[PDB]
Amino acid sequence: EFDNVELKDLANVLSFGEAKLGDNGQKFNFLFHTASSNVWVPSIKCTSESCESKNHYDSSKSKTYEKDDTPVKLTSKAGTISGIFSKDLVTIGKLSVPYKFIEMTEIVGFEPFYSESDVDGVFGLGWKDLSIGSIDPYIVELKTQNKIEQAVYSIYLPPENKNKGYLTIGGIEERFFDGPLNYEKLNHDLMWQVDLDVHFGNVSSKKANVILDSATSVITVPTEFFNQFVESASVFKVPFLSLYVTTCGNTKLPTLEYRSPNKVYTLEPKQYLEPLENIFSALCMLNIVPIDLEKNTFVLGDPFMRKYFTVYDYDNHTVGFALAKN
Amino acid sequence: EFDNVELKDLANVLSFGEAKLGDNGQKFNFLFHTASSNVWVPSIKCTSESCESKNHYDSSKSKTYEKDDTPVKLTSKAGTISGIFSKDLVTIGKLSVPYKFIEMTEIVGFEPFYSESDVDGVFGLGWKDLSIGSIDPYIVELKTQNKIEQAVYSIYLPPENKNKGYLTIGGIEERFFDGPLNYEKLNHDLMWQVDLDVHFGNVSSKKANVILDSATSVITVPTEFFNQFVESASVFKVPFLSLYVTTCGNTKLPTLEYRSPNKVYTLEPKQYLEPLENIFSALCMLNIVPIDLEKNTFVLGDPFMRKYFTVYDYDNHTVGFALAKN
Ligand SMILES: Cc1cccc(C)c1OCC(=O)N[C@@H](Cc1ccccc1)[C@H](O)C(=O)N1CSC(C)(C)[C@H]1C(=O)N[C@H]1c2ccccc2C[C@H]1O
Ligand SMILES: Cc1cccc(C)c1OCC(=O)N[C@@H](Cc1ccccc1)[C@H](O)C(=O)N1CSC(C)(C)[C@H]1C(=O)N[C@H]1c2ccccc2C[C@H]1O
Repeated sequence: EFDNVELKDLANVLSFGEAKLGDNGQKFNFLFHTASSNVWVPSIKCTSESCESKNHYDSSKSKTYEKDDTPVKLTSKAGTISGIFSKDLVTIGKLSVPYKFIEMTEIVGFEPFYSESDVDGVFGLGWKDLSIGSIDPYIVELKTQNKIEQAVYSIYLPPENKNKGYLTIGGIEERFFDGPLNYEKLNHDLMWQVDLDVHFGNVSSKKANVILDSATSVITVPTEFFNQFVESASVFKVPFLSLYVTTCGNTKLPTLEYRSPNKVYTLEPKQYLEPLENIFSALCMLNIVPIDLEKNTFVLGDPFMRKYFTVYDYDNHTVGFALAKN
Repeated sequence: EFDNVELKDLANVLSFGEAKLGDNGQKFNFLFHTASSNVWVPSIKCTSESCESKNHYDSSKSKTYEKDDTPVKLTSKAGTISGIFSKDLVTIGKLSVPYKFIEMTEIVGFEPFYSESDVDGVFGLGWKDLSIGSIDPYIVELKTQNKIEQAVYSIYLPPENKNKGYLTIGGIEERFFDGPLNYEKLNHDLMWQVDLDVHFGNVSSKKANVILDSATSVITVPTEFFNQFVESASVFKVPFLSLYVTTCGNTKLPTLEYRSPNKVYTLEPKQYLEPLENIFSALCMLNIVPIDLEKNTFVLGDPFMRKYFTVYDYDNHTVGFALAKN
């Protein structure tokens, strides 16, 4: 069949899994991130309080380590992180190829996400042009090395939450989905991003840049677009910190439509609302958030990926969509 | 009368206010923090993305600047921040005295709190032994310079939320409170901290170290203590991110008792629960959080300070409590 990796759930984002580095197979907990293109791991030299309880990579204990040592210093407001490049075996299931990754020397910030969960680093699965160092993506490298037949991968997330998810490499596994598998052309080879027309209420946006992101637990929508949606949709702002809140059985809330020239992709209130209560419960949390990334940009996260099984095809520069089984 | 400063509300913590540095009176938004003992401000040399939209301090533009230049580098997992000491005029209302503060050269992390709100830095109002540099507290310096009669200050927070609060320096303003003003001995001259016996349900902790902290929007309780409290109190854990949730009219939840050898300080469910709904609302958010600071340590934040007007007396090493008016 095809190679798997169980996706474990953490802060309501379902895309953490295990991969292994080195000839001695050091394990690491990773965020598999379709919206970035490098793999990051804590080095043994990392003297940051944050690295202290994570897994480290020791180049001196793997026979297949190749020195690189190009420095890197990624810095946002959120935190700073710096280290060096190394080449070694990177392994998922039966799949192994020398890959260049970043040994993290110093990491500050990204709290509390980082130190509190048990993720060690992130494993990007985006496009070459989005990487530091301009490095062919792992799956693409797997293909070049005649280890898999197609540079393709899929993410399955269970319609019924509680369960585990799967990242599959090198083929489409028929068991995960129902009906036909629709493809859409990428508008850029950066992130996995596609042109769609998006209608919410009577509020709509044509030729929107919509991005598939596993690291997101939520549905993203431009600020202007979100305000129109909520205004006269009987959704209520309240909080200490955002939300927002509505009735679970609210027959006012619309279906979310993402239309391509072939197929329309829909999200029912049932799939973008979250139960707040255990005693009750008529009361629900709206999984749609106002976020401005880039002129006209929507993010599809877990809520969407939990309905739709998604196929990421490096060979054809397309994204596949199907209704998820189980 | 006595010198004021309006407390502005930000992320449901009500203790942001304005003070001025230099002879040219450069304004800054400050977190007035009773649990720390330095004043921090963004320098003009700060090249961090985070400083970009804050107010800066320019020593070259104030006639009363005195060079110091002792370096500082405070570093947690949360973020890193580094700068140098300067002496200049620090002004709140009619009150002005040369004070040593920290010009921040570099600041990474503390996201998203910092860059998203409009606070520039923090103005500590704790005890000497808690500072970097071992520097007499601002109000204590104000006294030494014969600018105020007692090194004392008070924090008033409106019972009814929406309104503004006040930090008052050098006297007790009778209008803010009702009834008698009770004093408690500090157990240490570090933070404003006091020995009390704390009873929640039948769950209780004797000779607890309880800390007054304005920067906290919440009531803090040791983990073991919190678990006992919630177990069989019909409070429910649910979330993406904590909470917890209960009925607003829940006649099970106990009164919170903080007893000293003279006076018992109480918190009713009404004062430690927060409405989640606007349509409805029977449904409430519990403002008490499990946090382990130090063996037997409780934090009293806004929910408590909104009932009790609090006096901070440097001269007598005491904390005053009274039922807040208005
Ligand atoms: C943390 C880290 C460790 C090792 C190595 C790297 C590169 C790391 O990333 C630092 C960084 O610059 N991350 C970028 C994303 C990025 C990574 C790599 C290259 C380019 C960009 C961004 O600032 C960021 O944190 N984002 C962007 S969107 C997002 C809200 C999903 C979030 C995220 O990653 N995670 C979210 C999440 C996921 C699960 C649970 C909770 C949360 C909260 C939130 O933080
Ligand atoms: C932020 C900053 C800017 C400039 C300069 C300085 C010194 C700054 O302080 C960073 C720091 O080391 N803060 C220390 C306190 C401190 C300050 C100075 C010297 C020594 C210790 C502490 O660990 C801390 O962040 N705490 C203690 S408990 C807490 C969770 C309330 C939190 C806090 O402050 N704020 C919370 C809050 C409040 C409102 C809204 C959101 C949030 C999230 C959370 O961060």
